[PDB]
Amino acid sequence: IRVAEVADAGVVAKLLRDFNTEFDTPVPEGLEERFAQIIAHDDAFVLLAGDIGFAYVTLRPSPYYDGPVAMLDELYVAPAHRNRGVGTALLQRVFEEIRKHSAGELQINVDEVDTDARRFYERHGLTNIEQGSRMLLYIREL
Amino acid sequence: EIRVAEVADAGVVAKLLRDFNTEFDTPVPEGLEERFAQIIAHDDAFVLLAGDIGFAYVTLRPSPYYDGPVAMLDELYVAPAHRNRGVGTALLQRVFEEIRKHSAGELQINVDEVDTDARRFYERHGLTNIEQGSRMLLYIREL
Ligand SMILES: CC(C)(COP(=O)(O)OP(=O)(O)OC[C@H]1O[C@@H](n2cnc3c(N)ncnc32)[C@H](O)[C@@H]1OP(=O)(O)O)[C@@H](O)C(=O)NCCC(=O)NCCS
Ligand SMILES: CC(C)(COP(=O)(O)OP(=O)(O)OC[C@H]1O[C@@H](n2cnc3c(N)ncnc32)[C@H](O)[C@@H]1OP(=O)(O)O)[C@@H](O)C(=O)NCCC(=O)NCCS
Ligand SMILES: NC[C@H]1O[C@H](O[C@H]2[C@H](O)[C@@H](O[C@H]3O[C@H](CO)[C@@H](O)[C@H](N)[C@H]3O)[C@H](N)C[C@@H]2N)[C@H](N)C[C@@H]1O
Repeated sequence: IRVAEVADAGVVAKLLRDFNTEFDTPVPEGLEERFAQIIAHDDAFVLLAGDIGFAYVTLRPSPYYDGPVAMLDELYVAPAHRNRGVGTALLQRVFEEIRKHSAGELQINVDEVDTDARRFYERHGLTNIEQGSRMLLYIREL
Repeated sequence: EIRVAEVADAGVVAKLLRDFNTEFDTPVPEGLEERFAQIIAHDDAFVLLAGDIGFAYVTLRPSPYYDGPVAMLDELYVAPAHRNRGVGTALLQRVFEEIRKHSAGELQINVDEVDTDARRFYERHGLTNIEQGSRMLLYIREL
């Protein structure tokens, strides 16, 4: 696993394209050019497991912590390479990398029906319960 | 009325967040004012203030899905004695207005399932918990 460089924007864009296609979710135009800009800056990073898996992490400020709040905005391993520990290794490296940023928390948006992903996340120390209540994510696309 | 907070307003914002956390029996971390002063001054974030009775804290972060950022309404609060009079609605409308200046492609809000009044508020104002026929859950690990 490596932190992506700007030179990796093309492979990151390919993997997100494959991800969204697999899940019948639209593929934005211009992914490679945006990833090249995003990777060049310090409020986000991408981890690559060779060319077959990736984690996209954003950082944003919080008044609760000197460091940022981290969000795992995308986690994906190519279908032929799943169930071999790649995703586990990616997530562990997420924690290691955000720790270098003194991140106070990791947050992940997860669809409720994705029970296999939820089992993976809960196995690795993420929780959806806060004081007996589930935490919900509400959005408005603009 | 509602204004974008300046660095000098950090103390007002910290007070409101303290009151917010005190209302819901949540620990109030130290250094709130000093951190809000830095966040307001330097970071990709902003605070909206309704007088000194309410605020919205919004962060902006990168997205490959569009040119602009994805916005997160990380805190929204109206003092108890001033609720149910449209202040919260006014703050949220101004949130949409300000993030539109940043060409934000999406607004996201984390809401506890048991906060039914807050959920009805967000749902009444164009936010949805449903994506592809499924609820969206927020998973965390505190570090
Ligand atoms: C979820 C995912 C990143 C995990 O990576 P991985 O390399 O397959 O995971 P690991 O080998 O380290 O651990 C296996 C766990 O991953 C989960 N998993 C495996 N395949 C999965 C799949 N198609 N979809 C969802 N979860 C899967 C399971 O929980 C599995 O645990 P199990 O042994 O109890 O069945 C990967 O499977 C994937 O990309 N799935 C589809 C996209 C997705 O769900 N991303 C989650 C972001 S919200
Ligand atoms: C949620 C909140 C920001 C809305 O501000 P507001 O000025 O009361 O809202 P408005 O007057 O514009 O609209 C009224 C709606 O606000 C909601 N509301 C009122 N009091 C509320 C309360 N204690 N908690 C949650 N929502 C409340 C209700 O949905 C109400 O609609 P209703 O008349 O059908 O019951 C404010 O009530 C509040 O600070 N609540 C406690 C903190 C909170 O829950 N924040 C939500 C972030 S997840
Ligand atoms: N079912 C798995 C999904 O994983 C990823 O979404 C990741 C997105 O972060 C989550 O979606 C959120 O993030 C994306 C991108 O910002 C927005 O398009 C979307 N409206 C917003 O809800 C999303 N709800 C879960 C996942 N963590 C894939 N991009 C799509 C795939 O369907």
